[PDB]
Amino acid sequence: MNIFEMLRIDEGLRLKIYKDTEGYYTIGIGHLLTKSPSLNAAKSELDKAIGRNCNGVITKDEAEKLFNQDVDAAVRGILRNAKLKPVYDSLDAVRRCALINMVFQMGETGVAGFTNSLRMLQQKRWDEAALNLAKSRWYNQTPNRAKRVITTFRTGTWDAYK
Ligand SMILES: [Cl-]
Ligand SMILES: [Cl-]
Repeated sequence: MNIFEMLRIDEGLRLKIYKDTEGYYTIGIGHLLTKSPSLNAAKSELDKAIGRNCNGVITKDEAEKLFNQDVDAAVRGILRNAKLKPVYDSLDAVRRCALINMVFQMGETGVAGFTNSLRMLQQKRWDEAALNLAKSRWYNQTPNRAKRVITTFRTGTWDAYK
């Protein structure tokens, strides 16, 4: 199991513009287009993103290209982020994937705000960190996905995904 396979499981794949769990305009593999209510604002960002006239529809390849960029951006952001880098460096391979998973989902800014949880992960206090992460709007809104990531952190294995 790898990061791409993990996120493909959590985000799904859709070739037509759609609304995410939060109501925002998304396409492909969790690729957020805009927070704006307008489908037109979305369709424009989409053509900007692909470099063609899409009229809200893309190919598998295009969805994958976008997915490649996003995971990459997610990894570079963690590495560049002063609060995230140290946690990431302190972690094993599996748990590293889990942190990338949250960053792709909520952005660098959101994860960086989970101060207490980050501190417990860095300290390797698994169980405590798992209970703390569950106390968030994130877990309340997408419980099944949150549980999967959280177990990944608690255990250090791909069990939740297999
Ligand atoms: Cl809460
Ligand atoms: Cl969910």
